[PDB]
Order: sequence, then structure tokens, then C-alpha cells
Amino acid sequence: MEYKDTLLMPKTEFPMRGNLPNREPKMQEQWAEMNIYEKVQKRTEGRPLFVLHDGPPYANGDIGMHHALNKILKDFIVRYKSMSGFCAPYVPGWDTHGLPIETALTKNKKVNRKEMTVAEFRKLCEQYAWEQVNGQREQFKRLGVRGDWDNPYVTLQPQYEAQQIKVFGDMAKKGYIYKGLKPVYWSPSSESALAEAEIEYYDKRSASIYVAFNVKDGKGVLEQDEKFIIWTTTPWTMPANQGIAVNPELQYSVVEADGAKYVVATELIETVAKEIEWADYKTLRTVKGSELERVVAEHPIYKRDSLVVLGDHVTTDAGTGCVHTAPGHGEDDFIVGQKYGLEVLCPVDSKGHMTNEAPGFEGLFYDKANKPITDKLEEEGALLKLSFITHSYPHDWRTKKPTIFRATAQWFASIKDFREDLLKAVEKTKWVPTWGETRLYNMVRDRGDWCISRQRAWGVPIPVFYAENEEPIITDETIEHVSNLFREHGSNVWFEREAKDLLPEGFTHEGSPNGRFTKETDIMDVWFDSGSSHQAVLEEREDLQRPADLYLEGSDQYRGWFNSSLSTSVAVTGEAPYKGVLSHGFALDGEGRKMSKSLGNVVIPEKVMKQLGADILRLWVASVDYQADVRVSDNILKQVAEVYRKIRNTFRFLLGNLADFNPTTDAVAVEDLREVDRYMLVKLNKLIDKVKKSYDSYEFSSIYHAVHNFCTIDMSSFYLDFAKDVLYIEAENNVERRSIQTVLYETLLSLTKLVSPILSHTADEVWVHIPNVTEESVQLVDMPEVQEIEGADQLVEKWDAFMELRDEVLKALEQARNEKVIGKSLEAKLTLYPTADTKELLASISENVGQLFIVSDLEVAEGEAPAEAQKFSYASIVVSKAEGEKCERCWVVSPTVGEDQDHPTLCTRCADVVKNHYVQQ
Ligand SMILES: CC[C@H](C)[C@H](N)C(=O)NS(=O)(=O)NC[C@H]1O[C@@H](n2cnc3c(N)ncnc32)[C@H](O)[C@@H]1O
Ligand SMILES: CC[C@H](C)[C@H](N)C(=O)NS(=O)(=O)NC[C@H]1O[C@@H](n2cnc3c(N)ncnc32)[C@H](O)[C@@H]1O
Ligand SMILES: [Cl-]
Ligand SMILES: [Cl-]
Ligand SMILES: [Cl-]
Ligand SMILES: [Cl-]
Ligand SMILES: [Li+]
Ligand SMILES: [Li+]
Ligand code: NA
Ligand code: NA
Ligand code: NA
Ligand code: NA
Ligand SMILES: [Zn+2]
Repeated sequence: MEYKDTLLMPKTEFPMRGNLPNREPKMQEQWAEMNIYEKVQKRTEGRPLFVLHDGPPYANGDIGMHHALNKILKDFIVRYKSMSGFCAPYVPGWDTHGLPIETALTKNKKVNRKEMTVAEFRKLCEQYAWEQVNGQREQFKRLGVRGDWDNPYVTLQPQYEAQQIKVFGDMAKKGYIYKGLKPVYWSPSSESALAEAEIEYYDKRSASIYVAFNVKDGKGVLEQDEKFIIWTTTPWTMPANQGIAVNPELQYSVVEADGAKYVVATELIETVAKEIEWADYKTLRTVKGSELERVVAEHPIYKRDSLVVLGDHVTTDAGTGCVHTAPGHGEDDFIVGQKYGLEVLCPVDSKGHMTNEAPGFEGLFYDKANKPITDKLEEEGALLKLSFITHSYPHDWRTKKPTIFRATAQWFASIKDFREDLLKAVEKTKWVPTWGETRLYNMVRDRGDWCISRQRAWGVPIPVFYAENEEPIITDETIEHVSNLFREHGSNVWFEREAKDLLPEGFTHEGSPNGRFTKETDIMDVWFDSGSSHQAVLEEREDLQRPADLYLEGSDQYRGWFNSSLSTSVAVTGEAPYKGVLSHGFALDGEGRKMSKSLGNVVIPEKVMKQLGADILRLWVASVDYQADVRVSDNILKQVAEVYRKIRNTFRFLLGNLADFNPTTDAVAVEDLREVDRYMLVKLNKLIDKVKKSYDSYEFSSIYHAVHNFCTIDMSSFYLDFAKDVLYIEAENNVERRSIQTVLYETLLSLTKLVSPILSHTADEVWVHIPNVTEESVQLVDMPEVQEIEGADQLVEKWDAFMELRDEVLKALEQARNEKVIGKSLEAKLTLYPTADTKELLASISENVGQLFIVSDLEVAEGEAPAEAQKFSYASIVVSKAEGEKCERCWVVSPTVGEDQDHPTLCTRCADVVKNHYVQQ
């Protein structure tokens, strides 16, 4: 009414309280209308490419917090590269085959794969897959991610399957593919073989056994009264035992008597005494381990032959220097078994039940047969001690049930034949974090061959044919024929055609004179499907190239996508499929616990997406060290939401005070700016350089705190706090108010372009309220390039000290606020007694110290009388009342109020502004 004369914050087109959940979906609607991803791609069509290949997430179900972090971090890098001189094509993917889909249907939808045909079950997997890829893609958009969502890649597409066969064919012609009977992971629950990437370790209770092996033919070294000692945590492997292993040269064994003479390593006398609980024991003689070679023993239950063999695998750390050798259930047992030509026995079927090869335990599940085996051992008297231990045990990654080693005929990729080239690729790759290099390097030098065949249906079949010779037929013509056939009809054709209909039209092989061929039924590892992405996406698609610039996935992908993609590429190309790798940790509860439904700590993305929004989650991603494990909770997200409030209010302050500003020609020159404003320009450019550098180094935690510090204390509390009472009161064409606005305009333009990769819904919302809009969205302009400011270093030293001094003045004002008598910074006059250094800085102030300290008046004298007021380490201060007339417009207590006849209640400053007008109004 009468007490106010406008001069407030006009531009409220950007609301204060951020209702992003109801506003962001509309923001994404316009993004889809304009096809912004195609626009930015077209704008940079000639710029150099930065390819961030997207790791294909599984379609097992809805998205989680971990799914968001992987996509959001990818979105940060792609958006920055788009507006920094690079062309950034990002095509999303989805891994569609393998157990993660079959187990989802079996458990969630209660469908039995054995109650329907193989073709029918595959069709249901295909239907459930496209349901999940549609649901996941919409959820990713809600978070806010830019990519080729309408043209993604999936592993079920015929082009992907066709190219995957080529990858197998290229490695096969190199000789890197072979088939053999070897012990490998077997999951009885899934009735299929597995690999380390498909193995999850959990603690499991197992029965420790110390058992006796009678001596039959000591070869002049041992008498029949001696007995071997064997330690085993797998009783079910005893029926398959074909030998005993002991170290030939390093370890020497001795005979110990406790009423009977036993054979054990000398270094394990005390350890085996406390385990079997021996009372009194004595050592008879010593024997070098190599002397015990070819000694024949007897099976405790079947009294069959068991041959003592030499091996480097037997260790002192075991419970006994003698380890029972079962070539059909162990890797090291198989190697020494083949050296001595020992028979391979696997009395366990695919479902985990003992077969006729174990006479007394046929039909029993291997874990259910442990007790009967021990009972028979004690009946035979060969059992010495029975104990129980808990240790980490391999489990199926989907059924969560334990796995066992089984010696079966499987397809393998000969890693050993090109392991050296794999190690070279790791050394030549840039790994962030740095330990990722050693993580994969050790995984390569210690890895065996890769078992690729899986006894399941939903996946890409192995393209191998067998003649009447039963010889595997792998050749370029067959691979070419099946690859093109898969490109036309898909992998489904292999499961619906005879063997002769999948081969070339006139193919004949020497092994089958009658032309009767047969095909293979096993399928490929789902990690091979994801590992073939570089050939099927980076190479086939024109929008991408190989090698990609960056691979950004989780820590579990070192054994997964990182390993498989490198394995396939180096086998074919010899080089890495990526120039660099970035790794993120695991999402965790606020207390550090794993996010699982059992703990009730699950943070659903859609839950936060509707309670808080998208950019709040985007801020949280940049607020954590993604390179390690990251903690998330509702309270933590609320803290990030509070940060967005500060960013919201500071942005609104910039927009509000820039309403009556048009920098088309009202731009104050750099020299014409106030020295206070020039320092803020240097700080803005320093912030620009730090953010762009941190984007190159992917350190988003630095960016998150830098912007928060740049606004909470530097801008809102220091620079905007002063201009909160100065900008509008003065003239609308005053150089001071225009110079301050030019700083605010440049910060608004630069900061909006800076935050564009991290926050985009709020960035474009602010970009709407921009006086100069030459591009539709902030994502269409490049990042602000840093510009040097003359005399920056001198001003930085001067004004940082001035910023330091102001905070001490404010603390003195807050000390007056503690008194609360004046209770106002502007209504307070000041009498300052400064240090010579402080006085020198005040002398260097060519601006108005009173308006900077938002005080009515300031006087400086060397009074040096502390009294009882205050003294900062650089000045003595007196906060005094002015006692003049308070201006009704600027609220400054000034003696000049009443000097103007037309406006007797206004000071000279306000009276002049009200009376005069520049050109208008
Ligand atoms: C699938 C069955 C569960 C694991 C069940 N809770 C269970 O068996 N629990 S346990 O504590 O008995 N597991 C001990 C492990 O050792 C085997 N075992 C148990 N009792 C004996 C025994 N007397 N002699 C030999 N082996 C034995 C079990 O099979 C299990 O692997
Ligand atoms: C590149 C993806 C792999 C080829 C595989 N399909 C896969 O892991 N698919 S996923 O859907 O399970 N996960 C996709 C991404 O999320 C990471 N991830 C999976 N689980 C977690 C977790 N608990 N915490 C943090 N990150 C996790 C994966 O490493 C991958 O980057
Ligand atoms: Cl099943
Ligand atoms: Cl063992
Ligand atoms: Cl047919
Ligand atoms: Cl067939
Ligand atoms: Li025990
Ligand atoms: Li709060
Ligand atoms: Na059924
Ligand atoms: Na099969
Ligand atoms: Na077969
Ligand atoms: Na995984
Ligand atoms: Zn006034």
C-alpha cells in the first residue's frame, strides 16, 4: 500500500518450493517431442566421437537403486562429452538370455520348464523379456537419461545373435575353441554347468572327516599295519576316490602310533593330534614323499585299489599331507589322474543323485549321502574323527543353492592360448579406479579355460555339427551359413529344424559317407552373449565404433562384462574392446548393510522418484564416491534434498534480481566493473575450470561440494546478501546495479550450462528464464570456456582477505544480535579500530565499505580503547547506534532525511531516485 514502493523480486516464474515429482514428467514430455538426443547428435555429427558402450542390464525384473547409479553416471559423462567438443552416442542395451530370465519365470510366475516344450518355454521367456525391457526403459526415462531408447540393442535380436555366432566362429578358426571332458562347476538345481561369473560364495556347514586307508602293497616302504590318513570336507566324493596324493620332495612324512600306525606329513603331527584327539603318540621313522610313489592302498568301503601319486597341489595347510584324489570331482585331482592314467569316476548325475557307480548309495542326493557314507566308514572302522566346519562355498547365482564339481564333456574357450595377449591388453587399458587393472590382471593369470556350454534352452545355441564320425564340424562355411540363417529367422530356427537343414545346401563331410549329420543342443554362456556386444553393436552399428572410449559398470563386472568382452575381443582382434574402464561400487544401506528385502532397507527408485524427484537422486549420485561402496538411506536422501533447496533458492535469487535486466546491450565492460565484482568473475571462472576438469577426471564428489560451497556461503551469504538491499534501491541504469547484474547474468548463464549434465530438469527449467535464448535447451550449447581475468591473483589475495574481514564484521553484528538491542545490520553504525594490515586493506578499498558491510555508516580511527565491546585478531570494533532519521524507503538511518522538501521522510539517495527518471516512467 503506502509503506512500500515496489523494488522487490519480480521474476517468480521459477517457484521456490520444488515440486519436481509433479513437474519433471512434463519436462520429459517436451524432451521426447523435440527428440533432443537426435538434435545433440546432429549438432555434433562432425565432431570427434566419444563412445560410452552401455553394459546390458538383465531383464530379471524392475529397476533398483543400483540400476539407476549405473545409468546416471553414464548420463553424466555422455552429456558432458556432448557439449565439450565430442560426439557422444549412447544406445541403451539389455541382456535377455540366460538363467536370470528362466529363474524369474520359474519362481515369480510358477511355470515349469519341463511341463512344456522347449520352443514354448523359449517363447514365454521372449514375452517376459520384452515386458521387462519396456518397463525398465520407462523407469530409466523417469530418472532422466538421454539415449537412443527407440532404437536400442537387445541380445535376442537376430542381428545380435548372428554377429555372436561370428565371434564364436572367428575364435574357432583361430583354434581357441575345443571340447573335452573336464571337471567344472555344476549346479544340480539348474542341471547345468557354470563359471566363476555365475558363482556366488556363501558360508556353508560341512562335515570334516579324518579317514583311514589300509596299505596293501607297501612296495617295501610300509607294512600292512600302517594306514593312510585322509581329510575331506566332501564325504560324497569318497565313492569316486581313485588315488591318494602326497608331495614328493618338499614334504617328508612320518609314521605315528596311537595303538595303530598311521601315515601323515611330519609337519602336521601336532595338528592331526589335536583334531583326532590322540592321547599318546610316537614317531617310528621318516620317509621322503617321493619314496611313497606308486604305493597301492585300499578303498575304505569297497576295498578297491587306490594308487598313491605325486603332485604339487598337496599343501601343508591341509589337514593331512595325504589328500584323497577323485578325478571326477576335482580339478587338481583330474590333472594328476591323467598324469598317472587314473580312471575318471563321477557317480553323481546331473540332478545331484548318486548313480550305479556308487553301489551302496545309489539314488541319494550327494548331501543326503554324507551321513550314510560316514556310517559305512565307521562300520568299516576306517573313520578316525568326525568334525564340522563352516566355510565359504560356491552357490548358483540364481537358485542360491550349492554347486559341485563334475567331470563332464563341455565346450571350452582356450584362454591359455592367448593369455599373454590378454595381459598386454589389461596393461594398455586405463582403469579408474587404479586397482581395477590388477583386479582383472590377476583374474587372467590365474584363470583356467572358460566353460561356455550351458545345458539350458533360453539362449544362443552353440553352432557345432557332428558327422557319423562324431567329429565336431566347425568351419567358416558352416559358421557363415548359420550366422545368416540366425539373422533372418533368429536362434529359434536351430530348435525347430533338423541338423541337415541348418547346414549348407550341399555340404558333405569325410566323417559321414552317408550324409547323416547331427547337431549340438547346448547353448552359450549369457556372459558370452554380453561379451559379444562389441562386435554386434560397436562394429555392426554405424552410430558407434570399436574400441569404445569407456566402460562404466559395477565391481562385480570385473569377473563379468569386463572379462568376457576383453576375452572375445582379444581372441578376435588382439586389442581391448575399450580404451578405458570406470567402476562403481555397491549400493548399501545407511548403516552399511546390503540392500535386501530381508532387512527392509530397500530404497525403491520409483519411491524416491515420486516422494522427492529425479534431480535429487541425480545430486545424490554426484555426492558420493561411486568408485567405492556407496551408502543410501531416506535420511541421507533428505539431506541431499536440503542441498537442492539451497541450490533452488540461490537460483531463484539470481532469476529474481535479473528480472529488470537485459544484457543485449546493457553489458558493463570488464574494466568498468567494480573491483568487488571483478573478484567474483575470477571465482566464477575458477569454478568453471574446476568443474570441467573434474568432469574429465570423473570426480563428481568434488563438483557436488564445489557448487554447494559456491552458493551456500560464497554467493547467498556474502555477495547476494549485500545486493539483497542495494540492487533495486539504486537506479535501474546505475552502473553499480548493472555491474552486479552482469555478474549475476554471467553466473546464471555459466552455472546453468555447468549443471546441465548433472541436473537437467532444473537446468532447463532455469534455462527457460534466460533473457538470451538462442538454443531451445541448455543441452544444445557447449560448456562455458574459461576466460582469464586481468590482475586476478592480486585481487584474489585482496578480496579473500576482505571476505575474511567481512565475516568478522558479521560475527560482531551477530554479537550485537546476541544483545538484540539494535537487532539489525543496516541500522547499526560502526566505529572501527583496525590493525595496520587491516587499515591498509581498508585504504585499498576503492568501493563503499558501508554498503559492503550493509551498515549505515562506518568510521575508522585508532582509538585503541577496548572498553568491553570486542576486538578481532585484526581490528577492534564498536557497533554504535546512529540516532538519525530512518528512511522509509531504504531503512538506512541517515541525517539527510528531511532535506528534501518533496520527500521529507526519505534520505538524499532515495529522494533523488524517486524524483528523477532515466528516460521513462
Ligand atoms: C540339506 C540339508 C541341510 C543342510 C540341513 N540343515 C543339514 O544337513 N544340516 S547339518 O548341520 O546337518 N549339515 C552338516 C553337513 O554335513 C553333512 N552331515 C551331517 N551330518 C553328518 C554326519 N553324521 N556325517 C557326515 N556328514 C554329515 C550334511 O549333509 C551337511 O552337508
Ligand atoms: C553390464 C551388466 C552385466 C552384463 C549383467 N547383465 C548385470 O549385472 N546386469 S544387472 O542388471 O544385474 N546389473 C547391471 C549393472 O548394475 C551393477 N550392479 C548389479 N548389482 C549391483 C549392486 N548390488 N550394487 C551396485 N551395482 C550393482 C552391475 O555391476 C552392472 O553395472
Ligand atoms: Cl525349474
Ligand atoms: Cl576337501
Ligand atoms: Cl525341419
Ligand atoms: Cl538333429
Ligand atoms: Li566341529
Ligand atoms: Li533438514
Ligand atoms: Na505349467
Ligand atoms: Na540339453
Ligand atoms: Na550332443
Ligand atoms: Na550380477
Ligand atoms: Zn533512503
